[PDB]
Amino acid sequence: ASFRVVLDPGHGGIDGGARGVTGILEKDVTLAFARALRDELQKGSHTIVALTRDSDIFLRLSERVKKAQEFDADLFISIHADTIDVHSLRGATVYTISDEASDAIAKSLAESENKVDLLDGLPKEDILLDLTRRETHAFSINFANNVVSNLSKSHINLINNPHRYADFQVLKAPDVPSVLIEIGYLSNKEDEKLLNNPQWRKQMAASIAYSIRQFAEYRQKIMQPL
Amino acid sequence: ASFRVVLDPGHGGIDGGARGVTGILEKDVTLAFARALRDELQKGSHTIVALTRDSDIFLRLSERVKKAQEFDADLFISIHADTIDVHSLRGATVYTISDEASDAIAKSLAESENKVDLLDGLPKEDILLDLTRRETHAFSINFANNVVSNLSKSHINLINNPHRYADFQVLKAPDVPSVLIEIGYLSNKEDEKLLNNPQWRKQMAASIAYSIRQFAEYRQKIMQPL
Ligand SMILES: [Zn+2]
Ligand SMILES: [Zn+2]
Repeated sequence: ASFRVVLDPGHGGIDGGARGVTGILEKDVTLAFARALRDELQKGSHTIVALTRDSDIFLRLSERVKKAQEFDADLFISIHADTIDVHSLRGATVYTISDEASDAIAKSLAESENKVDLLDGLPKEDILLDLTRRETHAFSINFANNVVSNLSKSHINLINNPHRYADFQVLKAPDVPSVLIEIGYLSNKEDEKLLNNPQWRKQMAASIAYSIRQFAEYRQKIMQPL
Repeated sequence: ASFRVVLDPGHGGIDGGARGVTGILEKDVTLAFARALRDELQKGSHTIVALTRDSDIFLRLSERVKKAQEFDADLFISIHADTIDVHSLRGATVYTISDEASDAIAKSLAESENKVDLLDGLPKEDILLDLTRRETHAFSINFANNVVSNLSKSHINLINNPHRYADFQVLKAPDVPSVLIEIGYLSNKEDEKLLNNPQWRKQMAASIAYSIRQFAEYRQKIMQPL
């Protein structure tokens, strides 16, 4: 069966996201990275990919989640390259959702990343469900773990404690495993140099694509009892 | 939190299980292995272990499952060293439950292993539930995968296609992740030599204990939304 993946290039349109010292914008880096990851996935077999946006447009976080659900996604990956409070912090990071943040950096990052909805100048927006949520979370965690493992094997630099968590609204799908990947932090000058290198970006995308293939193979082993 | 594991030494009492050429009995090997795995787990931190039997007694498969549930187990491992139809087949194997067998060897093995209940000479014995079952199965699969991965890293010999599946009644807990591990096959002369070596058994138990620790760390990352 074809495994279904939705990629969400963070920011877009009026929301440029973080800005590097060279002028490079997060919204452009995330779209370029998403396109590279799509390409890597499409080189493989049995993965069908869609992007929340494949152009420079603004989308509310809830609309990104809705697109993943409308696609019947098996996995949702939101792609970012943010500024964080400490400029010395650098390296790939994977975040999953949690009410309680793993640490102060993660907490502050989610607070800021959730607020971008307001940039359009418009206002802010069951047991069976809770069980589904728990199952989804197990999958999100599994994927995050695998991504970190394979990035490490590929000698791609990871931040200390590279699996973190906080209350990211873009990760709220109750029924689609979801992670947010910081490919690097535009607040760090060394990460900015990696982020603007398309060959480095391709190498990271290739590692994530491998992780996705492994996750697909795992998911397809699981029973369907309904 | 203390991760809760129930180990099930296959067979027991009137059911000797498979018999090696040296006279060694499966029921004795599985109890010895379970005790070694208990010891390895108890050397670690944060694992609480119980055995379905810690003596030479016969237990129906349903009673083994009930004991896992009564203990509020987070993981159930049934330990075996069976005879299979092809004597040239050897190596550690992990089985998970499925209505449809992975292959003819797995199918025949489950048929035979389910029939042991009859050795006492007595007769043979919901959406929310189905969802719980699906979640449990994801965990069973995850653990099986990790066990195979770590056995390989430890240079412990694995059978070809070392993750298999069939309709094993001892793996029927809807709410406890469950696997059946063949530590080797007493139908194979080389496996018999490994099986009777307590140092080799200890090395395999140590690898499984490591896999359990990794599984515990994973399980404890997952949300509790109820
Ligand atoms: Zn961002
Ligand atoms: Zn057996």
